[PDB]
Amino acid sequence: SWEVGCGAPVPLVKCDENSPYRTITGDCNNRRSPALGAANRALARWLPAEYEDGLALPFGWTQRKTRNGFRVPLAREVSNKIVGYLDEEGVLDQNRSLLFMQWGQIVDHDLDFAPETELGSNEHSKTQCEEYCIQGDNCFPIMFPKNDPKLKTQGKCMPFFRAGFVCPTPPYQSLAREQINAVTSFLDASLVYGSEPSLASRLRNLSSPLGLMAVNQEAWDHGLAYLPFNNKKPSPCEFINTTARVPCFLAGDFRASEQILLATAHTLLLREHNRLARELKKLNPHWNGEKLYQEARKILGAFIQIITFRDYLPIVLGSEMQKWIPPYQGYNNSVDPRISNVFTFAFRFGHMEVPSTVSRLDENYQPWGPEAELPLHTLFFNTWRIIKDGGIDPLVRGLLAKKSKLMNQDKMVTSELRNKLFQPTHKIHGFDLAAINLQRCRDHGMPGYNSWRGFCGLSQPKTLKGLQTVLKNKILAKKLMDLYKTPDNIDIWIGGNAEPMVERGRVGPLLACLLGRQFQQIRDGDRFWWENPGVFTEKQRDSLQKVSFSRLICDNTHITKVPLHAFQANNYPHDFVDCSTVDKLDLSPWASREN
Ligand code: HEM
Ligand SMILES: *[C@@H]1O[C@H](CO)[C@@H](O[C@@H]2O[C@H](CO)[C@@H](O)[C@H](O)[C@H]2NC(C)=O)[C@H](O)[C@H]1NC(C)=O
Ligand SMILES: *[C@@H]1O[C@H](CO)[C@@H](O)[C@H](O)[C@H]1NC(C)=O
Ligand SMILES: *[C@@H]1O[C@H](CO)[C@@H](O)[C@H](O)[C@H]1NC(C)=O
Ligand SMILES: *[C@@H]1O[C@H](CO)[C@@H](O)[C@H](O)[C@H]1NC(C)=O
Ligand SMILES: [Ca+2]
Ligand SMILES: [K+]
Ligand SMILES: [K+]
Ligand SMILES: [Zn+2]
Repeated sequence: SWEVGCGAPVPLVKCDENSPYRTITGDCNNRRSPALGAANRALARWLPAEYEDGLALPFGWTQRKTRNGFRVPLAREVSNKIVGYLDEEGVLDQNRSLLFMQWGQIVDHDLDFAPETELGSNEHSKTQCEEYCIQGDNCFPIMFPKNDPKLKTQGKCMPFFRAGFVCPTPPYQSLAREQINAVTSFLDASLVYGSEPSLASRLRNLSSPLGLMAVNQEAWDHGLAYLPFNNKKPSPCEFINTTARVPCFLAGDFRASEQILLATAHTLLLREHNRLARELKKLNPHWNGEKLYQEARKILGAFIQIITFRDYLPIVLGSEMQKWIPPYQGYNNSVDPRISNVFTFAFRFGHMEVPSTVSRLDENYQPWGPEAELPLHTLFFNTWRIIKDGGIDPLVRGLLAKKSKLMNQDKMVTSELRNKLFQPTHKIHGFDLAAINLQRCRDHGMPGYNSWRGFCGLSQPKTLKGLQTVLKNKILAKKLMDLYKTPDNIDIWIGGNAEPMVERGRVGPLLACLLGRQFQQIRDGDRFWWENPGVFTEKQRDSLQKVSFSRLICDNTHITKVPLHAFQANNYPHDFVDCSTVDKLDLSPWASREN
């Protein structure tokens, strides 16, 4: 039996098929298979799921059951031994701005989201997990190893809930557990507009026929818009400062307020949509709000597509860019547009690019007041520092003039993320992203490192000397072998990130292959790809080729000096030009005359 039966919690719809606009859900992109790429379906499997019991139990569940006759090391143990480091001196990427890091998380959030199992909506199951560290059902807690400082200070574990899976009521037959992607697999600005019709409607300005996205009515950034507040309570953004009591933002994506630079980016994108809609109302005063919303949405979509493929991927993939993403040859309806389970771990390379501090800079790119530089951990679920402390302009200057962290085999993930992460359900700056990433690899039935090396046509190291040669690093290979005993058991997230970077890139070979193939598919398999003939006119495409992140800032802030190349390391003033010398988006080719 072959089964494409099971996928229950989804909006059902007849496909228009002649619409010039994407659906919100991602449905109807592929005409032969309308649900391919749509939200709230299984992540694609490039390799079959690997579970302790072949169905659903992750490796490390049953203390006793081995992986290939070896115990899997505790997620927190791998983190402590390998992923941690003390000295932030010298850690920064000398040719990547903070914008590099930040764009990664933006693209990631557009493509995939595997939300944790709910069921704990006013729940004692939450209690049995957080308080008593009791493994069972969806509680798969991260146990602290012996000697862990957090033993003395937090408890025996970090609580952890397993990712949502298709059929919370399956098809009754007997298959491996498959995690849901709650967002559209297409690069379509879903993190702005929503992947769900109901939310997408609530986000819109339906009071005026002007195709605008709803803006905050309680607060402004010197006349420029903020996202509306999420009024769902209790609010983690209120909790981190109950005096200020500034809630999280309401965005097309649940995660928009996770950290202040991500919230900033979401603000930049919402502003660009409203500016697009107003400029298109000027050109085409006969266009209704629906037409305005879709045409702006359609441009903003291509903008993300263009920045990602022209500016971002080449400086991630380096020498491997052309190998995996050759020049476009048009829409191929046989290409799987869906995001793979493994992709959602490969792209978490970004967690090694986040540095320990965030700066606010003034109009001369100097420290903005006495508390300019803040530790990252103070900025998780932090909206009050935007609303109540200078708006987004000072944070955007930091995005341009400050640097991403470089991935370092000895300095992988800053303590701000490894020890002081805040989760929106919980009350402590006490969680470990690197431990959560390793736990999540097991939750999702990820094959091992050598499985993936194999998939990518790379040598599979089986011995100490073998791993040393792949990693070009004797000590890291050793620490790995002592923890995992065989490279076969190395969880894909630490495995891929352990590899030294390709020439001119910021990931190693295994990650370049996994990311390369996914981005080749998200392009080739996308009927509404901006370069697909008929999606835009040839002239609209000439206009679009001129977009830049620098211009988005010029058009949606009060910053007047910006670099030409916003992703490379730029110092003020040598590398900054006045905004008037930056190419604009010419919207004249969107003019629509009935005569
Ligand atoms: C301060 C910066 C960042 C924070 C605080 C952060 C935090 C998180 C958290 C809490 C998760 C969920 C982990 C789980 O339950 O499995 C996550 C997932 C993920 N992150 Fe990050 N992250 C950051 C930056 C980045 C960057 C720069 C990228 C890529 C360049 C990235 C890519 C991902 C991906 C792919 C996932 C899995 C899907 C998802 O985003 O939910 N993250 N991140
Ligand atoms: C929806 O759109 C309307 C019209 O563009 C917005 O109303 C304007 O808001 C600005 C700033 O608050 C005022 O200076 C204008 O005078 C307003 N016009 C009217 C007719 O009131 C409105 O705020 C938008 N709604 C939301 C929730 O974003
Ligand atoms: C930074 O990297 C970009 C990547 O394309 C390159 O164009 C630029 O010349 C590099 N500058 C350096 C290493 O100083
Ligand atoms: C909370 O915000 C107020 C301003 O609203 C500020 O003066 C204070 O330092 C903040 N407290 C914390 C805990 O961040
Ligand atoms: C389209 O993709 C399929 C599946 O990857 C491949 O076999 C085929 O050769 C491609 N067709 C064209 C015209 O590129
Ligand atoms: Ca999407
Ligand atoms: K997979
Ligand atoms: K994320
Ligand atoms: Zn201003």
